Amino acid sequence: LQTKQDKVLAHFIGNSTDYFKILDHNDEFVLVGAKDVIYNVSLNGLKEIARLEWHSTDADRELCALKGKHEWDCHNYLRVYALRPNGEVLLCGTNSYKPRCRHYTHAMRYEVSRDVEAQGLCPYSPAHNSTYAFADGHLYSATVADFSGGDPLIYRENLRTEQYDLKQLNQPDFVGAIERNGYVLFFFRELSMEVMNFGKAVYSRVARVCKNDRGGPYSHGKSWTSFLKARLNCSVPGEFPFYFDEIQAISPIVESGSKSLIYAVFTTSVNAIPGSAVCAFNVDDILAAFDGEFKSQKDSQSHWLPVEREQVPKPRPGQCVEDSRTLTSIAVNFIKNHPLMEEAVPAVHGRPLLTKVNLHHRLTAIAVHPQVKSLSGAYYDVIYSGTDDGKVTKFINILSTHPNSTVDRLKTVVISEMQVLPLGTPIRELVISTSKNSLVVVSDGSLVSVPLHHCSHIVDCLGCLSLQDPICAWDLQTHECKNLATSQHKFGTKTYLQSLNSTKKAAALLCPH
Ligand SMILES: *[C@@H]1O[C@H](CO)[C@@H](O[C@@H]2O[C@H](CO)[C@@H](O[C@@H]3O[C@H](CO[C@H]4O[C@H](CO[C@H]5O[C@H](CO)[C@@H](O)[C@H](O)[C@@H]5O)[C@@H](O)[C@H](O[C@H]5O[C@H](CO)[C@@H](O)[C@H](O)[C@@H]5O)[C@@H]4O)[C@@H](O)[C@H](O[C@H]4O[C@H](CO)[C@@H](O)[C@H](O)[C@@H]4O[C@H]4O[C@H](CO)[C@@H](O)[C@H](O)[C@@H]4O[C@H]4O[C@H](CO)[C@@H](O)[C@H](O)[C@@H]4O)[C@@H]3O)[C@H](O)[C@H]2NC(C)=O)[C@H](O)[C@H]1NC(C)=O
Ligand SMILES: *[C@@H]1O[C@H](CO)[C@@H](O[C@@H]2O[C@H](CO)[C@@H](O[C@@H]3O[C@H](CO)[C@@H](O)[C@H](O[C@H]4O[C@H](CO)[C@@H](O)[C@H](O)[C@@H]4O)[C@@H]3O)[C@H](O)[C@H]2NC(C)=O)[C@H](O)[C@H]1NC(C)=O
Ligand SMILES: *[C@@H]1O[C@H](CO)[C@@H](O)[C@H](O)[C@H]1NC(C)=O
Ligand SMILES: *[C@@H]1O[C@H](CO)[C@@H](O)[C@H](O)[C@H]1NC(C)=O
Repeated sequence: LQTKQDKVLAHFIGNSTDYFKILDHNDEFVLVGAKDVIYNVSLNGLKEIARLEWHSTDADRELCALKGKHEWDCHNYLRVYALRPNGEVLLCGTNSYKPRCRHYTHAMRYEVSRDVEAQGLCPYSPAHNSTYAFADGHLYSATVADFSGGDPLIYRENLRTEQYDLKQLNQPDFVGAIERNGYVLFFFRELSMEVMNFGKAVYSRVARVCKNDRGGPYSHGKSWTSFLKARLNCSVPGEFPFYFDEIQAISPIVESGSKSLIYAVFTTSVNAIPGSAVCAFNVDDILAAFDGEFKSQKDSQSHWLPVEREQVPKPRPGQCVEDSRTLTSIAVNFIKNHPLMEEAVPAVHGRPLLTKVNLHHRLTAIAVHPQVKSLSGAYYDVIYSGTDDGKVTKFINILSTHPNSTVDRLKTVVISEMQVLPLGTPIRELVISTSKNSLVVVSDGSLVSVPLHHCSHIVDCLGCLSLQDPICAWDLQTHECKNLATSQHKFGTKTYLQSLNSTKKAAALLCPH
């Protein structure tokens, strides 16, 4: 008991073989894609509401086992859900390495409207290496097209990345896909070509495609004409920067004031000492990287600089043209030859928001409660991160202006680090329901509900101030640590105490004797 165990509110337990995956969630209900089943689960008590079962035919499982896969692989793990603009429901599952998609239509309705192949639209294995995004009525999938797992692609409406071309994709493991401003952004880690000796170094990338892409002319009609990617830069600055090059998870786009943010979790490679980090990226900075120079093709010398400014095609590559079929073969071949941008995307504040180095666990999940108003009146993003150990870490960031020198100092206020899952089980995903004050930890075979904020669970004044949660404040009128977002303060907060910009011992000093 070196770390305290968190107060588990509710639990939804399945077998370890289930390999749960969250498909859709809001503040009240969440969908869980599992082995042969997808679950509609209410968030107040983690109680099941609606169940849809879908099993592989014995013909499908037999051929799957004949294909050389084990029993746990020869099932139907549901991995793709989308609410179509017709009110229909789209469901796709692995189906024992024979992926298929279906359309569906108090009261539970389960009528199979359609059933068709899902090659390139759905993964073959429950492995969490692939992602998707349903944007403007189409499915933008990033997965493998083959049974062996050696043909990665990004696909949508018969438009795919170049097959067996390592310049666009080099053994990628996808971690997420976000729609934004007429683009679809993909986040993944892959092998690096830009290194001089082509060494097996993993780099983290953000890639984008135009949604209005209609392909190129002639043989380019089945390939993207707007595929670009840039490296993500999550590193500790210095004379010798310390990089976290393997992205592991991302959060949805967070709205923090006038800025749109994406929080991501990075780990170090196997050689550098084991390390984890949380970096945030500005969406305006991500989109700006695709306005820069193009990294030239890895020529034999490999010391080549970015492409000459006069060598880029007449319209800029990656710019969403109305009809991309009118583009020339020279312009389409160019963006196929130079899909990698020269400059990398810088992280917000130019450094990780949290680092974890030389520890017996790595960060795995991420979730954000944005713009929590502190007692003082400032707004902070409360960031949640999970580990392969089963722990959850709350923290906020405070940036100091001229505290000692003109250089700004960014500090990390760790709110709590508690054990949530059994000490062995890793944390796959994190879902936040602010209205129910619930953080839902997701493992392979369980959902666990723990309080999003422990204001109502602490009774001591010293603990209410030492917690340094921007949402918990201590009322002196009534000895009760109150939640500023949920609890009602009709008599005002003038008698409240909170200290976020101090030491955890300096905060408890403000608390009365
Ligand atoms: C992801 O994001 C991260 C975070 O943002 C990025 O991280 C960056 O990483 C790069 C490298 O990848 C770093 O570049 C190095 O920067 C430092 C510092 O440069 C600044 O400061 C210089 C002056 O500092 C010195 O002088 C002042 C007084 O003048 C003194 O007070 C101070 O104490 C200090 O002593 C400036 O000169 C420099 O400005 C220059 O560059 C500007 C930008 O181009 C330009 O605007 C200026 O006009 C000017 O041209 C800047 O302000 C540098 O130390 C370092 O320089 C080394 O590397 C280059 C590479 O070609 C080389 O040409 C240099 O000669 C130098 O190489 C020596 O140092 C190496 C470092 O140890 C050493 O390994 C070498 O062997 C070599 O050493 C030889 O000479 C030295 C004596 O000089 C001797 O000790 C050796 O034994 C040997 O004889 C780099 O420029 C960035 O700092 C870093 N950024 C941050 C914010 O941390 C990362 O790039 C991003 N990744 C991606 C993919 O995007
Ligand atoms: C998982 O479980 C929850 C719990 O039931 C479930 O949430 C429910 O969603 C349905 C919609 O699918 C909600 O029912 C709607 O209520 C609105 C009232 O505003 C009605 O207008 C809706 O009618 C629709 O269809 C009509 C024609 O058929 C149209 O005229 C109309 O415009 C609507 O389009 C519909 O009755 C229901 O309120 C919630 N339940 C709760 C408690 O909120 C969820 O759908 C389940 N499945 C998932 C998430 O896939
Ligand atoms: C979970 O595994 C057990 C094996 O001990 C099995 O009996 C049970 O049926 C499984 N769960 C479901 C929902 O089938
Ligand atoms: C995930 O997809 C990549 C894409 O190339 C593939 O190489 C890999 O085998 C798949 N599975 C895992 C576990 O990475």
